Amino acid sequence: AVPRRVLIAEDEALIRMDLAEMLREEGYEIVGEAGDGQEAVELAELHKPDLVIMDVKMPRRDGIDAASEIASKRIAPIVVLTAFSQRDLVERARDAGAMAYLVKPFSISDLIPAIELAVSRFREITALEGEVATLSERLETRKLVERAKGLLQTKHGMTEPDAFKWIQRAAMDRRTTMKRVAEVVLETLG
Repeated sequence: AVPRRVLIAEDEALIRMDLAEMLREEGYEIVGEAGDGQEAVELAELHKPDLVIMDVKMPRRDGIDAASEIASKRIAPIVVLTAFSQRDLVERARDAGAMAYLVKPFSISDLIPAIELAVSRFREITALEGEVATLSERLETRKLVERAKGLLQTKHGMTEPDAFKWIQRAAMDRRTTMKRVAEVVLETLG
């Protein structure tokens, strides 16, 4: 169901400790703590966690590079911790697969929505991997779904996770595909 087992990767000890504590308080199990980007990739492969939370900057292998590598394996949702002014590094990097950023400094009230966003985007990737037969169709189906999400967000006031969930639940209930639901959202709202 929802993620419980979490790998964290952060070289600053205080952020690491505070993040681990937040997560334990909200019922997560910490299954690893990496302090560099190479260990992060290795542990994600070893332990196959339910969730990865990693800094945008890491020793050895930077967090964005490591995050992109983990994303490409479709192991888990990823939250990338970043200063506000470095958010574009993560924008320029979901080119690689599904992640969300979380601006530091952060509290639990900030972390929980970032996890929800990362989980939603992961579920969208895995749903499209499973539902769409070919890669070329899949790329364009993703773009269509993203447009439909955006319209549901702006026109109906939904969050991004709630917009994707709408599309998924509609497709399931109508016994059709996300592609067809998204196409109709575009027709109606676009």
